[PDB]
Amino acid sequence: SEDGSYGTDVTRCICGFTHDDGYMICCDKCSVWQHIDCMGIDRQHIPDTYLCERCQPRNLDKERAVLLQRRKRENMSDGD
Ligand SMILES: [Zn+2]
Ligand SMILES: [Zn+2]
Repeated sequence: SEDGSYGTDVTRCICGFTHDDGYMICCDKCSVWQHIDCMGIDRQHIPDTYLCERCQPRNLDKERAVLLQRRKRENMSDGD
C-alpha cells in the first residue's frame, strides 16, 4: 500500500548474487547484507560495524566481487 515499506535488513550485495556462502555481514549504516569476500574483507578478521563500498570513501573492487560470486554460481553446475 502507498504508505511505506517495513524491511530494514535487505540483501543488496554488489555481486548481484544472494546468500549461498554463509559468510555474510550486515552494513550497519544502510542495513544491506553483503558477502565478506566480496568487500575484500578477510574472514579471519571480521569487523563489528561493517560498511559497504557506497558507505566507504574508499572504492572497493566491486567488479572483482562480481567475478568471484558469478564464477561461483557458474562452477555450481555438476555433470559432464
Ligand atoms: Zn556478494
Ligand atoms: Zn552500506
